[PDB]
Amino acid sequence: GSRRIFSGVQPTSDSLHLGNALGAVAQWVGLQDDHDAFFCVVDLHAITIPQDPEALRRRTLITAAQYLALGIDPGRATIFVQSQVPAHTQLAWVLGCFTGFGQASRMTQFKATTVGLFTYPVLQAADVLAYDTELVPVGEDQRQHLELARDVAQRFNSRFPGTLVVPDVLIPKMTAKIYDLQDPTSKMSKSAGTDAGLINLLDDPALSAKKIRSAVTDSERDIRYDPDVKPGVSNLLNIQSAVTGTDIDVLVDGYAGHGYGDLKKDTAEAVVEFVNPIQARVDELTADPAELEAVLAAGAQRAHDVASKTVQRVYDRLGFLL
Amino acid sequence: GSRRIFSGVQPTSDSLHLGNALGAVAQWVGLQDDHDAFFCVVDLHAITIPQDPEALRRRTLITAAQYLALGIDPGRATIFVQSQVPAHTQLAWVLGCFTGFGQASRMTQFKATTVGLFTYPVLQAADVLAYDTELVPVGEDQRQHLELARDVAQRFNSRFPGTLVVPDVLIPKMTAKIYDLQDPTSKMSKSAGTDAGLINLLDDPALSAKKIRSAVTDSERDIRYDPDVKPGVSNLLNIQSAVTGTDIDVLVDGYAGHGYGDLKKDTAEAVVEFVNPIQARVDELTADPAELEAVLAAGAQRAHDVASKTVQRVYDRLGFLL
Ligand SMILES: Nc1ncnc2c1ncn2[C@@H]1O[C@H](COP(=O)(O)OP(=O)(O)OP(=O)(O)O)[C@@H](O)[C@H]1O
Ligand SMILES: Nc1ncnc2c1ncn2[C@@H]1O[C@H](COP(=O)(O)OP(=O)(O)OP(=O)(O)O)[C@@H](O)[C@H]1O
Ligand SMILES: CNC1=NC(=O)[C@H]([C@H](C)c2c[nH]c3cccc(Cl)c23)O1
Ligand SMILES: CNC1=NC(=O)[C@H]([C@H](C)c2c[nH]c3cccc(Cl)c23)O1
Ligand SMILES: [Mg+2]
Ligand SMILES: [Mg+2]
Repeated sequence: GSRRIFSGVQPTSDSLHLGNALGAVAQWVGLQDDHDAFFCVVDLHAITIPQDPEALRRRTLITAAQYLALGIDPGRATIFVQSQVPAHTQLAWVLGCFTGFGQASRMTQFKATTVGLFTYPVLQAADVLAYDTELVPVGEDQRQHLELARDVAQRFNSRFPGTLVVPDVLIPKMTAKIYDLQDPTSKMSKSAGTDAGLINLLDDPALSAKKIRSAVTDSERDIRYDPDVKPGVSNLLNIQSAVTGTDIDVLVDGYAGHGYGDLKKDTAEAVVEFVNPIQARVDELTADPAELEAVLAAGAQRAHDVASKTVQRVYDRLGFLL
Repeated sequence: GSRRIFSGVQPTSDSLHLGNALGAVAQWVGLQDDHDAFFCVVDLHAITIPQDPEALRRRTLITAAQYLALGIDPGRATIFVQSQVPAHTQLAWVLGCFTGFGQASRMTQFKATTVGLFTYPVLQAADVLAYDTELVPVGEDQRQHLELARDVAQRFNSRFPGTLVVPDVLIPKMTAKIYDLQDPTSKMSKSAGTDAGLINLLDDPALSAKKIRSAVTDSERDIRYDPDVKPGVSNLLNIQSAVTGTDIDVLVDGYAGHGYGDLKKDTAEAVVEFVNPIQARVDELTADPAELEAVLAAGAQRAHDVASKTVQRVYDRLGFLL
């Protein structure tokens, strides 16, 4: 329970992309050694959009496998599937009763729609608050969601002091947003349309290298870090720095006198070396699922033990008959 | 599982009124002998409005006690508290993903707001659909809610054939709407403002008799059944017929030559005889709670055994990892 953290990714495709891996999971890996961590595959969130059932099940497992292959350690952290812990939807109903309609209407994605698309930020708040979470490591695109979660927790604690932990949001600087390679002002997302700007962890590594070589850059022939003036170039530097461990300024210094072909070739090569061991791990975890299944089953038990107590505390404060 | 029915009442006050008792529970009592029945105290719904916790717990028990005192038979039916069965909120989240935003926006109460006030019709659909319910006995004010429930079930079964039972709505004719005694065009409701037009089951019987004697009537000095021309008079006849078992036309025939004082005096007396045995039963169930508690605990177990299987069927169809 020391420095408890919570985070999750939707099983909405066959592969995470660099945004997920560098903007979220890489932070998780650094945090798990000294933080008590719950890492969730949020399959309940996935069905806000129609999902093919066979694919949804398959992608749930492969999202968890990508956690292990990115270095999440089941001996140090808990990995579980959202839908296996009923407390999430129980708390979501309670929190929705403390969430203003206008609050939810102002959320960016909503602001065709279903109730699920309207209320998922409330389920997201429940996902975090159910585990007495102290810190939430996400990318920048989640900031507005977790401000709602903090507001609703404080509004609830107003009525019922000390019931819910109010979580701090932990959003990195450099990898807060990995951008699409074909449109470097737009964040890398699973729905860019064409995925030529999208780098998937489990895609054929030469296809990813090819996409990096075609990355949009500028006209200045000057490798320097300036995301607002030089989006493409700064993104590439961000990617290379993130997958290598080399600081951006050390890279920019080494790139003095170099052109953009050298920047793309080096980033392509670094990414290829990044994803090759990931793909080998995921392949084995898919071919031999017993290991992954035991991890998720232990995770669910642990998650349930924690989450159910939070729900019973909340229910007791509200005055429900227990 | 034969002719399975489901219905519920909110624990939002210290007493049901005649609307609840005649428009809903009286139908339940007639149905329970040859229908497999689940009767629910829907405490999750109550918190869409802020509730005092001590009161909420106390009113949950007293709503269940009023079920027993109105004749619900724990040997023939299941009585349970909504919040004790997690399946309700699990299915509510799924169904919300199949509910149009405009669908929910068109609901009468919504059409100040919270997400809970916006989404409670979806939780109501889950309440019913979780038990493979074939028939839902409600008053007229619930018709639009249960049309949503039927639509969402059919929309879900469209994707996933045969997963959910589509319930038939069972709404009585005469007691579909018991009207307020001071405003006979408005339905008896817990929030009329002044409760001089509201007849509570557990109020002092002489206070209720006094309210009936002050009931708004017309100017014609003619006792006949015509709800659109004679709202007050038709309501009184509806009430007397419902609490006595005497058909309306037999009563109207007996009232030939009589004035409205006779109608109010007879209805007051019939209601007093109705509520006196109810109050005696509820008093004992409040003073000695062991009986009620065992009923609700057995009910929760039974409800859970059924509802959890529905959720697992739904989850399997969606493609969740089980
Ligand atoms: N381009 C990105 N850069 C950095 N972090 C990202 C990026 N995209 C997503 N993330 C992070 O990944 C986590 C989970 O996001 P999610 O599962 O919604 O992935 P997504 O790529 O946004 O998928 P979708 O397009 O289906 O929403 C969040 O912490 C989010 O901030
Ligand atoms: N005036 C009425 N006449 C007939 N039936 C009624 C009346 N009011 C409520 N009912 C029935 O009672 C059941 C439960 O309703 P509910 O718990 O919402 O009571 P309510 O009186 O409407 O309380 P509230 O004012 O808090 O909504 C429903 O089946 C509803 O149709
Ligand atoms: C459509 N649903 C949806 N879109 C989002 O971006 C969020 C994310 C995926 C999320 C859910 N629960 C969490 C708990 C912690 C951190 C996060 Cl990032 C989440 O939910
Ligand atoms: C604010 N919430 C709310 N208002 C209503 O009128 C409905 C009712 C009380 C209800 C909930 N679940 C049910 C299952 C079956 C039948 C009924 Cl009547 C209900 O819910
Ligand atoms: Mg997203
Ligand atoms: Mg009502």
